[PDB]
Amino acid sequence: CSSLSIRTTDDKSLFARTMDFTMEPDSKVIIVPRNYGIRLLEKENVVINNSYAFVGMGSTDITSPVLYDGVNEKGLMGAMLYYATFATYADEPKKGTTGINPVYVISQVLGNCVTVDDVIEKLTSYTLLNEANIILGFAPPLHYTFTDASGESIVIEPDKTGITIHRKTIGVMTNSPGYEWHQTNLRAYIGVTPNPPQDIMMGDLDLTPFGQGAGGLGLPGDFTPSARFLRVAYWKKYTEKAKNETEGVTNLFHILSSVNIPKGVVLTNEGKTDYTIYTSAMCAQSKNYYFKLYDNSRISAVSLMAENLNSQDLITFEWDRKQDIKQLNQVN
Amino acid sequence: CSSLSIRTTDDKSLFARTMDFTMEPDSKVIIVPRNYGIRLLEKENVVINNSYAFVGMGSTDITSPVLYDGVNEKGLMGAMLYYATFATYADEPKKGTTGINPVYVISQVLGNCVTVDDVIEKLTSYTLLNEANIILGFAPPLHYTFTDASGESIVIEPDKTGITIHRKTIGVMTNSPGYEWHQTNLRAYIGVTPNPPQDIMMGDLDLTPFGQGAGGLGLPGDFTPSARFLRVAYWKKYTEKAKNETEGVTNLFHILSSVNIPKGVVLTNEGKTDYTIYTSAMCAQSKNYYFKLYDNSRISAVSLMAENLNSQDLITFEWDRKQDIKQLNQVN
Amino acid sequence: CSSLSIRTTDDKSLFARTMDFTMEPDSKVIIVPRNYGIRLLEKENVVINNSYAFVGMGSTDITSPVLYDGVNEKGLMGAMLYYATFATYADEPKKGTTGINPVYVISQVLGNCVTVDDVIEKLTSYTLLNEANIILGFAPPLHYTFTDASGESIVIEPDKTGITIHRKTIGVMTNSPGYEWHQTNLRAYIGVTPNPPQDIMMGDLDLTPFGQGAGGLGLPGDFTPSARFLRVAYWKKYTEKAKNETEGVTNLFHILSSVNIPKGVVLTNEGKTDYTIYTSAMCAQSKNYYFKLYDNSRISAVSLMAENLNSQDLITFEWDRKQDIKQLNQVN
Amino acid sequence: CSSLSIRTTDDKSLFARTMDFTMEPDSKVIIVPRNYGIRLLEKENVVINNSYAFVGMGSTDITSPVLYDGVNEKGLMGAMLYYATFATYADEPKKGTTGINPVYVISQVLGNCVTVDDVIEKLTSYTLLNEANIILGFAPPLHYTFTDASGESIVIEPDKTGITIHRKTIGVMTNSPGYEWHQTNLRAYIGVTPNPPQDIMMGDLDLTPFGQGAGGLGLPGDFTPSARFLRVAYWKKYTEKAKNETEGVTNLFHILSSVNIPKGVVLTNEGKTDYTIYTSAMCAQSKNYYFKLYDNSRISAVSLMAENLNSQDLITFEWDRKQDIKQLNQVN
Repeated sequence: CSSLSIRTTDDKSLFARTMDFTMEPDSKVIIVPRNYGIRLLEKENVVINNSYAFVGMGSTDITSPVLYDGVNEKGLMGAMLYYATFATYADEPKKGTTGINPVYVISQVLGNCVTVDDVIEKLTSYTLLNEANIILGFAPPLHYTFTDASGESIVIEPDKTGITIHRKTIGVMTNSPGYEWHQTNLRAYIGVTPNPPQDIMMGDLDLTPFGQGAGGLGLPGDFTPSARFLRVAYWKKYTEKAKNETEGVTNLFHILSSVNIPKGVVLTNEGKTDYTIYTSAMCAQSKNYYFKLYDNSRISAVSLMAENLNSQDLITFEWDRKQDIKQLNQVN
Repeated sequence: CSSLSIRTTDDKSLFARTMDFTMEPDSKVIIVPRNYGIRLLEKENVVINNSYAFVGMGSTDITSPVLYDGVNEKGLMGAMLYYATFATYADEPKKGTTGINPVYVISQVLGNCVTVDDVIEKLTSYTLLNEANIILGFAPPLHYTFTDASGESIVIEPDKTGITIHRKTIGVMTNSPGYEWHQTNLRAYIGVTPNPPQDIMMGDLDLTPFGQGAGGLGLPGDFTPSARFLRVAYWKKYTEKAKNETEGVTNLFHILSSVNIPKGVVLTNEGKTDYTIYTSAMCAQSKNYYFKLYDNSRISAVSLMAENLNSQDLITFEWDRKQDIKQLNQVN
Repeated sequence: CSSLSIRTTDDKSLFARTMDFTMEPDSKVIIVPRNYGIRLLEKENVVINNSYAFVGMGSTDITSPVLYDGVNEKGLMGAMLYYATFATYADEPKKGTTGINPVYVISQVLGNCVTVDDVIEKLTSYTLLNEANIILGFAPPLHYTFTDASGESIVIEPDKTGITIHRKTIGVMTNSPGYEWHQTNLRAYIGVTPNPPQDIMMGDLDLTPFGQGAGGLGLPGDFTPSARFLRVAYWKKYTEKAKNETEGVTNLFHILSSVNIPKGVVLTNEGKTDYTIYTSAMCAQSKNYYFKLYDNSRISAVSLMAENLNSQDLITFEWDRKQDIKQLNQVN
Repeated sequence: CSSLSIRTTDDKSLFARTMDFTMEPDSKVIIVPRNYGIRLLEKENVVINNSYAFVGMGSTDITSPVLYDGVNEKGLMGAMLYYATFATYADEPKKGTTGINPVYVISQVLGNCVTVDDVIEKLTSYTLLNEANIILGFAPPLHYTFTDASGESIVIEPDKTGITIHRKTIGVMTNSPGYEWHQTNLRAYIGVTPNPPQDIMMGDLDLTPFGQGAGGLGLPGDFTPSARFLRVAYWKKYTEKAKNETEGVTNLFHILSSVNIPKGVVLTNEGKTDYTIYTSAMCAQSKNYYFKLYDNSRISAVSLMAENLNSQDLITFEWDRKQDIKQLNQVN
């Protein structure tokens, strides 16, 4: 998975992510209403009451709705992404803290926080535990990112020595390794720019580029997390600034198209295909949720505020998994 | 520009291209009917009457429609891509050849040829002339690619020494340098694969990948013509086979997404942005023309056979430069 | 700079390093004898009594003999390499410690310790000071590395958090950034091997590598600290094992030939050229010290055990800076 | 194998090469005197009288001496390098020409030619043939390079379509593919320079290089024919100009250290180690022949003009394959 957040020229904040995985667990956009209540653990029945409503992609087939990403009624946006070989969860809660399943952190944070400071507060009172789940069969190695309505972004990583928190980040996150490693890794590639190198001479040979794009020499094109991070990071820097929210979604999807994995190009050791199942964006100010699927290139939008936020039911919207082609003339 | 041709399990031939440029000329999807008549040169008041009807993206700013790509009523597909520093044209035609403006090649070929052999046979009796056009002010350096209903692709490059013909290519083409150069360059990247490398040990240290995608280490991520040829070539080899026409349109666009350029990340040395204006796809068997725009991610389709192929005028369809978002709710 | 330890088949531990710099400080191979006495600070006359004698490369033109690297009578070797932008020093000594000019660390350590555990313990009671020197005009940002005769290497880093020590490393060290970052960076390159990739097909094309060596696709070839690290680490792993001390030295120099910088290929921001001034090697069990210059590819050896270790004078050998070519038949 | 020529400030022409192979056949430096007689075919008994005397590395196992590289008394210098999967030979001589074994091309040219234009004329009356030889069992795939005293370089390549000659090349050559593929490949790596990239900001982050040598970002480090060509071509352009012959030799061996292959790091698909057996250098004006070996870092020189060039027998020098270490203190 890959993600970033941009800030538009009309002071809107947006967050976007791609979901790469080897299977498609039953998913849909979930609107969770105020006061529905999210569990902390699958084996413990304590349920926290959520103050805020929120919208995002998630699963509704374990006790509480698990969200993969989403936006608040207060503008907090967040996502949980893979963090293989680095995520380490405790076996029993730390003293004075309550246990929490890694899969419920986005739901809980989105339901009760407004700010990145608040997120820092809340996770400080919990202990990510090694509790499994029936949708996967185990507690997945995760790391999380949040961006409030102001634009500030944080990265929370469950490291071996504990919860590591990164503040005022560049607003880019993919998978392992840790955030500090990738941020340092940026320094190796500051030569990657949009501008062409100067033509040089070898003897009497005048050497010139083949076309355009030669300033990018050095950028890796593979789909590892390190290469995905650099491409999102450098294309975030140099892509034109969005002037409004719809441009923001457009530009964000254009940036994530460089890290979009077609089916068949990346296989795991188990021989399974890891591909970009869906791509989504969200705007803090408007609280609109946008998504496109591997099979459908047309963007769909759901508005949080338009629903009844005191509903007693989860409001869900189904994936339209057909290429939504516009026929200009009665096409076969 | 990036382009490739794919074959479905359905026995369908599809061709797709990205249009990368620094300016957007007024372009539309044009249906030119039979016996419409296409010029050879802008200076000569002579038109050649065309036997076949065809659909594609082009311009109507000069005397005859200039098509950038398209499909004819017999299933021949083709496109003109940039070939900077290599395209070489003449001032006067070679004896026994007629002169042709480089910008009219697709229009003339689509209107009168059925097969890749006809293309080769017909281009042989012309000399690409140095005639400028009102739209850009000079004769663009171009190379051409064609794919017929059998799925055979050729490449035509107006080189220094003359027109070079490449029969039976791998169905991939970008920009300079010559096709043969790119085909040889493929051999250096043979180890770019979907599968992950085996873990290795260094002393007492276990070295394992950071996540997935490690098999592709070595592939370039810049937007030079040579890097883009590689990404389209290798992702074409490893993307799952398309089962039918619509899945083929979808896979083509996924492959081409890795060579999609966002506004700003590539600049000419005069500071102009070179981005992907549109992405198009065509099917030889159904004669459907599909496209999506920089600003609109939803695919639009035009059917060539639904129109009156004997019509006396051009049938044109205009661009919808607005993100065609589906509201699942009342979204703002 | 670049360094690496290695272990022979005859149970020997050798160490080697390169010295890359923009200028040549008057240097020679200084032997320092038992109880000679080394300062700690330049603006402070306290001298500690070395109990051991050691050889290495160094300068003499400040109060005590500053050693760049070297071995001793107990088999301890180590080197000081650059660490730009990370190296942080204190202004006054941590209460319980004593100030030491960064440049005297090897001298001090080399004269008094026998093991990597000893070196930690010794360093434990010190506080690297910001005391400049007359040779450069400031205190160089540095990081240190030691290998004992057992074969264990350790990296010592004056980090902003404070001294960071890495025990049992892979025996590779280069410049910035920290040791952990480079060690993590190695996991992204595990596919870089000696073996060739399998041939593949694209359509009808058979694609074979051009010649040998296609297994290393992905390894960078630039002279940055990150790339030199990988090249040395991977080449250290796959280079055949040394059967003896002199086969060890030869192998060490073959590995460092991939990180050897000719004059002029690397320029600093000021305009100075950064090249490999010299390349040294050492054996812990024989205490032999080998080296070659940028202008002399012949290796010169110097034994510590032939010299009178109890002298009260610095036994120094000078550089033969002329290409030592062996004529087989007599001319110029 | 990697090769290059260089001009000094002294007005001298030097040529150097690495010999990369999987076995070391019995090899020695050989002087072949005037009028000695060299065969064309190993099976046919026509010998050609050589007008000139020449030195170089080679073998005496088959009938005439076979030279891998060398310099003649008129300053012509040259070498035969591997051209796997491209070199195509004939079974029968084209009419009007004589058949010549591919392994005798250096000896025949050095013995009878002065100028690069002479070489071209000579070669026009021969037809390279598919005759094997006893040391290998088959005719090795090969391509050739020559530089005369004036410093003009040429590349000769026996391609499927006929003998391809390249005039006034950049004076760099390795293995496959063909010279024009490599020359065009240079244009993709034009941004590889000695200078560092400008620092950048990513939001609040100040992004800066780790150390030096960041301007080389994008240059490969593997030992394939194409990467070796890039490093030699680019390090040749930026390395300081050689002032005299001794600098020339030193400079040539520094450049070739970036393409020097330690044993074990490159394996063939048959498990054989491919490494750099010897590195040689030559000067057209002085006619000195210099070389170093895998196991011997010291340069040995042989002077052609210090011998009786009218001698009736070959004059040969054996490799001293012992590390020639200069003991400075009666070391062990």
